[PDB]
Amino acid sequence: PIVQNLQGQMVHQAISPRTLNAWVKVVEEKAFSPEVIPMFSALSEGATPQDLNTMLNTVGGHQAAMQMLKETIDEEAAEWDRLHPVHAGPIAPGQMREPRGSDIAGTTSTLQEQIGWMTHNPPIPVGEIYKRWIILGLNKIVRMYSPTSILDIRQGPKEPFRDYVDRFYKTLRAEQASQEVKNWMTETLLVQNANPDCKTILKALGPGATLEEMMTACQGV
Amino acid sequence: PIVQNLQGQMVHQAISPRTLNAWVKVVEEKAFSPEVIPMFSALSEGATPQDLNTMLNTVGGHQAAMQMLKETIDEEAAEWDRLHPVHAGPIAPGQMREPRGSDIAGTTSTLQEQIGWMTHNPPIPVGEIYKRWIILGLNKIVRMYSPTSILDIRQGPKEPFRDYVDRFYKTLRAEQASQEVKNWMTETLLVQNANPDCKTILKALGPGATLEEMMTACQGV
Amino acid sequence: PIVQNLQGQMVHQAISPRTLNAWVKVVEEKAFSPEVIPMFSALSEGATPQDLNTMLNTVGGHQAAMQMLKETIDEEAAEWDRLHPVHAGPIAPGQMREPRGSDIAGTTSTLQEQIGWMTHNPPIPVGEIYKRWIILGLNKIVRMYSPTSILDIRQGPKEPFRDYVDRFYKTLRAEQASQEVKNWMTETLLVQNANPDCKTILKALGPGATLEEMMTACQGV
Amino acid sequence: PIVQNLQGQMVHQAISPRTLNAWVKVVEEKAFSPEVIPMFSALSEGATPQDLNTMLNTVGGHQAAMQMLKETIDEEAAEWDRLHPVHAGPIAPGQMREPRGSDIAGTTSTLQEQIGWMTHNPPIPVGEIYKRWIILGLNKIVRMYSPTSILDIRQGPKEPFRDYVDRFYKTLRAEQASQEVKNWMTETLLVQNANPDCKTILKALGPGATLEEMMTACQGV
Amino acid sequence: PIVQNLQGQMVHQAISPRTLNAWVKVVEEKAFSPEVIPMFSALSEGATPQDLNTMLNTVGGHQAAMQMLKETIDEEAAEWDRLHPVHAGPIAPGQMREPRGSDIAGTTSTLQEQIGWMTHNPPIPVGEIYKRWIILGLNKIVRMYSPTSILDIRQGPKEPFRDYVDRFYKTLRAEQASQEVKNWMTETLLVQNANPDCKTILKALGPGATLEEMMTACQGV
Amino acid sequence: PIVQNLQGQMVHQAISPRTLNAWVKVVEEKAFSPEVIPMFSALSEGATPQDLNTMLNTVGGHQAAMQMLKETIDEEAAEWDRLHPVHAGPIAPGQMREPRGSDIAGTTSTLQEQIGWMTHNPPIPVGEIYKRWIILGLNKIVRMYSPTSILDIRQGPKEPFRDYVDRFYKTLRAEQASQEVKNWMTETLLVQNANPDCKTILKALGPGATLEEMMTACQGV
Ligand SMILES: Cc1[nH]c2ccccc2c1CC(=O)N[C@@H](Cc1ccccc1)C(=O)N(C)c1ccccc1
Ligand SMILES: Cc1[nH]c2ccccc2c1CC(=O)N[C@@H](Cc1ccccc1)C(=O)N(C)c1ccccc1
Ligand SMILES: Cc1[nH]c2ccccc2c1CC(=O)N[C@@H](Cc1ccccc1)C(=O)N(C)c1ccccc1
Ligand SMILES: Cc1[nH]c2ccccc2c1CC(=O)N[C@@H](Cc1ccccc1)C(=O)N(C)c1ccccc1
Ligand SMILES: Cc1[nH]c2ccccc2c1CC(=O)N[C@@H](Cc1ccccc1)C(=O)N(C)c1ccccc1
Ligand SMILES: Cc1[nH]c2ccccc2c1CC(=O)N[C@@H](Cc1ccccc1)C(=O)N(C)c1ccccc1
Repeated sequence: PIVQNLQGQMVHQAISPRTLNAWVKVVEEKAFSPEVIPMFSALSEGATPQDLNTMLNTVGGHQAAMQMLKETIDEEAAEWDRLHPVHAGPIAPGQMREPRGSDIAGTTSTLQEQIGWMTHNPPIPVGEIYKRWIILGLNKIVRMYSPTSILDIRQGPKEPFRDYVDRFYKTLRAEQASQEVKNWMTETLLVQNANPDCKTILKALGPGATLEEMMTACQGV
Repeated sequence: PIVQNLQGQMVHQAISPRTLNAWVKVVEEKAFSPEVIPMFSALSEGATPQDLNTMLNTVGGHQAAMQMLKETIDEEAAEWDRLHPVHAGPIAPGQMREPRGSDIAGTTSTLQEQIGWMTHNPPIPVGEIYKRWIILGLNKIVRMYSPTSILDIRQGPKEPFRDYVDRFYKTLRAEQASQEVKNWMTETLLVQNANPDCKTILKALGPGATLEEMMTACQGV
Repeated sequence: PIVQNLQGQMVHQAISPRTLNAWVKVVEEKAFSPEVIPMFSALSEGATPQDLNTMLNTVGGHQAAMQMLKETIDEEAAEWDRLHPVHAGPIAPGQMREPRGSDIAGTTSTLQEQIGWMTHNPPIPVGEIYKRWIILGLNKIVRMYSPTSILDIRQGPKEPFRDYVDRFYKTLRAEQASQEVKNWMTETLLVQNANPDCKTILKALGPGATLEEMMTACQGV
Repeated sequence: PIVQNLQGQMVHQAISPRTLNAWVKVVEEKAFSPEVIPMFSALSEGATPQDLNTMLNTVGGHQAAMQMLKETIDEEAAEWDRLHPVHAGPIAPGQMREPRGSDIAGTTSTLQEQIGWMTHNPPIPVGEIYKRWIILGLNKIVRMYSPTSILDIRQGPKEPFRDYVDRFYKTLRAEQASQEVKNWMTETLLVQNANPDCKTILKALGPGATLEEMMTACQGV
Repeated sequence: PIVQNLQGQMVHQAISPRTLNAWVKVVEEKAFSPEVIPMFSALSEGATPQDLNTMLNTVGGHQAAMQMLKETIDEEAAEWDRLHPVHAGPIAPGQMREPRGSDIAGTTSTLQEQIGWMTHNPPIPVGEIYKRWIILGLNKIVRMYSPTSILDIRQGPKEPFRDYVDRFYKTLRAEQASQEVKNWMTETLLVQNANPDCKTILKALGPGATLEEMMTACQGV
Repeated sequence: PIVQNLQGQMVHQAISPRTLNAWVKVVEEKAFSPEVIPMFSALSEGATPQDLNTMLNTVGGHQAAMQMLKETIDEEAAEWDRLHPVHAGPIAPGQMREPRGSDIAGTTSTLQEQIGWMTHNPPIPVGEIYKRWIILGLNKIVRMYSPTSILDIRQGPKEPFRDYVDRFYKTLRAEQASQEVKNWMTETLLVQNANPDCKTILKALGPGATLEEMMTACQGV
């Protein structure tokens, strides 16, 4: 991450061992379950692209995912370059160059250049921009390693409603969908794919009911 | 959370890895037992809505609960909007907008906007307001995942009184009730649902006795 | 707890995750053995009543005890109110009210009010006053969950003296007694309830002997 | 590592116990898998050559590797000496000497000399230079303890594509290759060495496809 | 422990949870082996008598020892009182009283009084004085729970010399003895109680030999 | 260790619980393997002789070693005294005495005296001098508890070369030898004591080959 030093200057903070071990443990234990993302985001708050790279490099295994991640990073780095053309020429002495997509991703930029941009007034938030891309890739990975689709989730004959909902929202959390699509999957699927005895009750509760109500209503069978 | 920096400015504090791992462990180990709430409250002291969101996002599983939580958040966000109408128009340059319910819940607001409100003089405590709502939802969850009601708690024939009381107060802690309702459940149920041998003794101690006294009095059988 | 900020002002310190997890572990592992009290006292040093409440709320189980604890808190809160009558009227604008027993216990007081009192010049140490009450209740709990009395502790025929003493002082630590009563239990019981072979020796050492001496003297049989 | 003290002066920071234990655990658990490198780099940020030496010295076992490491360090130290000839003579009183390769590697230099160079204006970044060499050696070790070559990686008849890719990129991460060579191994091998059923599909997707697409396309068989 | 605050004043530092848990673990795991003492001393550096009391109170079990500890504390507190008579009278308003033995042991003194003495110019180091007494008691305990005497340590027929020495110095570390007595036990016992084959060799090495030499000399049989 | 306080003065830093527990764990788990030394050195950076003593005192067991350690300390303390004669006389009021060997080892010196010397301008680095001696003893211990000599290390008929080298360098790390002696053991033994099939190959590589090359060359059999 980054802080201002004793005096005026602005210095890099080494990522702690705890922050590191935590990120590695998350991944060993949770693979690419959705909750990994928040965790990465949390553990990376204030990060430079180096740091972010570091963090990603500390994962062993999941290299298929990691390659998808790079391709997503790449995809975005191109789009950045296209929206912000740079001017290759005489870079005015000790004066800051404009970052390219590769400079944001850390491949063509130093830590010192990175800090430089991040603490500029006004700042170029290269860490956050790189972070946004990384999370994009992380979503994709999450979808890809979701073993089931929302359409394959039906309540079991003898499955309490609470657990169907659990499985449904869990599955739903791991989908490619805008918010509007998830909403739609909910409105269409949740009641439809409930089992017969509970489905009848819920049809009767009508479309304005809360989940608390739905669960209450299917409690007794 | 939030602190004032080296100099005048007011900066975000990343939630630590310990605070994170602790919240995740709590939930893996305790599901939605009542004590989870304090723990969440403690681990979240000083939090911005982002942070709170982060914390909630780091839980995998319990997605039925988490959906109830959102609906409760939503319910409250509406009520806020209704009690505080905002004026959509020209937001005066670099000047702070009034938060909506969605801005409090973090969905339509940035961290920078959030800090802004939290450290304003006089402040809009958006973290505490969002926290209050989240705890509301957390109570509801707690009730919903309580597998037994206070009325189903009777002392076993051969159950020491100490343990009946344990089960009764534990059950009672997980109920929807104002303080006045819990009091009432106590005054009506605790002695009534004690087993015969202990019940006689307690009727004889009379209604002003403490629990220490009650336990003392049923010690010997 | 509480500290003075960067500048002049006096701010709340969130109780750490370590302090929290430690208190929870203590109780899971030790129930209400005497040593729990020091531990609570240590983990709570500098605490506001909120914090103390937090800590107590984080224990799941032991709810019979916790109810005794509240009754003891209540008992004390009444006594406080009786010794310090407050004047209900126009609370002079932004000026500090006198705390009631409920304000000390945290039920009718905010954190901000609490800090206010704790850092007043001269201060009202509401945390320490609430702490003293809580420890009182904690003693009572300790006595109540002590499964044996000092009078039931006799040295086994083939029990080395060292271990009898261990059991005796352990039992003695968990009693309701002033210091003078414990002293008395010692002077009357320890030698009397030793087994015959060791008892004879100790009668011969006479009443001024130390425990080191007593143990030395019963070493050889 | 290094920080500026209370006042003007610039002082050494002891490497923490956590940073140490973490590095030792990494190696016990992961031997010389690629991810070890980032970890070492992370745990060593800001390090003086002493510290780096310390860290390396704390590994027991892997002494064949460690000897390769020294030889690589040595190789580099020579190259440094050759590119930067020093002038042996009267070292001007309390004035800084130019570092040799051995002074960078820590063998002929003190901590005080090391700090001196690192915080000079303009600085001689001896820690980073030594770090770069150490990582070079660490790469070599990584290659040497890679038990399989990229050419020996073929998808199993009944191996989902996802896992072949995993094994391929993992193997590829542990190779001696410029970026251009890895690219080349990819373009030549990945599709070629896929199993027949998946290979046909991928030939049909054509050379511009992403891995996400490739995995999508071989999903269904 | 104790530190000077933000501004001029001198404030108490709560003993950390780590320092606490560490002391409790030491004792659960090591009982009263000699090394416990250093550990206690280390964990208690800078402590007030409250803190020290706290630490001692956090041990459950070993109550026979703990009672010996109090008697030793008591013994010393008396001796202090006798060497430093106090003058009971009008304690000059807000002016510091002279500590008694009970004030040093914490029983008749507050934390505020304790800090007061510890940071006085010139200081009364009540923590160190109480610490010295506590360690005295701790030595005694150590001796008392040493199950074997230095005279009972003979090298086994087939016991390598290294291990005899280990057992001998370990036993010797747990004895009541001035330095001069330990020296004497060494000079008299170590060689004498070695087994015949090794004893002959050592007699021949003569009285100026080091242990390194002794071990070298008995290596080969 | 040591730091300058809030204001001008220079104060002792208690060794942390983590630094302590870490040193104890190292030794329980690793006995006197070579890597223990770095670890001790790392964990002790900035230490006063008290602290160092503390650390050594916290090890239980290994008392034969610890006695060798003292003798080595003693040996060195004598040599110091002989090279720096002190003048016993009127020690000029509140003025610093010259340290003896016993004052460096901590036996005749206080912490306050120790800090005094360490922070003097110009300083007497008593911690580093004592540390150097302790490490000397630690080397000796390491040699003594090395169960095998470099001459007894031959490659197994069916032992990959990598593992022979591992065993050889590991053994070599635990020897009494100047750098020049180790070099010599290498040049003479490593190839000579390799097994026949690998030995022939290595003779053919010639004396300038690296270990990387040697391992490469014996890879294939
Ligand atoms: C955890 C989760 N499950 C989902 C299933 C489908 C789609 C999204 C999700 C999410 C992420 C998810 O939406 N998380 C919430 C935070 C949150 C988590 C858990 C309970 C309540 C609030 C979030 O990030 N935001 C901004 C948010 C905050 C309030 C209301 C709605 C959204
Ligand atoms: C822990 C608990 N069990 C209950 C059962 C029924 C209703 C509520 C509860 C509670 C929460 C509960 O009431 N917790 C207490 C704190 C507390 C916890 C444990 C012992 C003593 C004090 C609390 O939050 N407040 C403000 C409080 C403080 C003093 C007296 C009464 C209330
Ligand atoms: C630990 C313990 N066991 C008891 C048995 C009967 C009554 C009380 C106790 C106690 C608490 C107990 O008395 N603890 C001691 C601290 C202590 C603990 C252990 C050894 C020495 C000193 C204490 O709090 N104080 C103020 C104290 C200090 C010195 C002398 C006497 C009392
Ligand atoms: C982790 C990994 N696997 C490889 C296989 C072949 C070659 C190299 C590697 C690497 C290291 C690897 O390339 N790591 C990445 C960081 C990274 C790791 C994981 C996912 C995305 C980005 C890196 O260090 N840099 C500078 C980088 C950043 C963005 C794009 C490309 C490279
Ligand atoms: C650890 C130990 N074992 C003993 C056996 C008999 C008597 C005493 C002991 C001790 C304590 C013991 O003497 N510990 C040493 C520290 C120490 C520990 C281990 C190795 C070297 C130095 C100590 O405290 N001091 C002041 C000391 C320092 C140098 C030389 C001699 C004494
Ligand atoms: C770890 C080790 N194994 C040995 C075997 C024989 C003799 C010595 C050793 C050592 C200690 C050893 O030499 N450690 C190295 C640090 C080190 C450790 C591991 C790999 C590379 C560099 C060291 O302390 N120094 C000053 C050093 C630094 C660079 C080159 C040569 C020496």
